[PDB]
Amino acid sequence: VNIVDYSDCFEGISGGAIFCNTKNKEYNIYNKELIETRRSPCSTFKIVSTLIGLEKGVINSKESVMGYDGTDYPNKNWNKNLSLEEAFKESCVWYYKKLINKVDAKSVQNILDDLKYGNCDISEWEGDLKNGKGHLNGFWLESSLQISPKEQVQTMAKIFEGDTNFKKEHINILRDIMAIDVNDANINVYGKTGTGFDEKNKRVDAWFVGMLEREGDTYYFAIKSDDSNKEITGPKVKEIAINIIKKYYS
Ligand SMILES: *C(=O)N1C[C@H](NOS(=O)(=O)O)CC[C@H]1C(N)=O
Repeated sequence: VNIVDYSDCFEGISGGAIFCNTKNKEYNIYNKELIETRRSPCSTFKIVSTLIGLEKGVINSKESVMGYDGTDYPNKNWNKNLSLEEAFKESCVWYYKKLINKVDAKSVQNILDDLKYGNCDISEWEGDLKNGKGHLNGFWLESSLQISPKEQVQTMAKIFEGDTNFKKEHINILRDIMAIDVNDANINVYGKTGTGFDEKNKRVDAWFVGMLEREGDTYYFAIKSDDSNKEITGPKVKEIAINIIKKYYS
């Protein structure tokens, strides 16, 4: 366990980072207090909800659809019968809400318990209805479910090292749709962003969670901001993460 200083990559934004290589148990931690603090996963939960949907047969492949009903949305790309791969990349809320509402709560509870997914608290299934967004809400979006960045990395590692009961076929689908292009062919990066605002504490929850493969070694990582500036989003934290990866993990 090495405590490290990634502050220059954060360019003044409050946050922390954790990178873990489970082969040689090398844990690299920037801002330990934050890395151990549980927060809503927001859209990073789509990593797990994709696997839940595949395991339960709600979806079956990166092509699978959820029966778009014509509802109007401001994001152009939500207004179509999009595939799993597209819904993941566009973070399409209606697709993932419809997916998860086909699964019984006991099944979700037991999968989260098996994964040790933070507090595993799905008590507020409907989500944070006081924000007015109605059915665009759920337990994983600034609501009952909370997970720390360290726990995110532990979950990512358990999934992608083959240590869960999820089918290998399904984990490979998730790998495919999480892959990102960082304009460096010598590292394979995979991940997912998330963005929320913590009304109680007046701070963002901005995430980039995933893994890095670099010639033999694999690092599971979570980058998290808790800045008070509402301009700090998941995509901004992904930029910070990529800067860290290129500086220290190339
Ligand atoms: C998930 O965090 N969300 C869904 C969507 N994607 O956000 S992301 O670009 O950070 O991945 C919009 C924000 C958020 C939400 N409001 O539900």
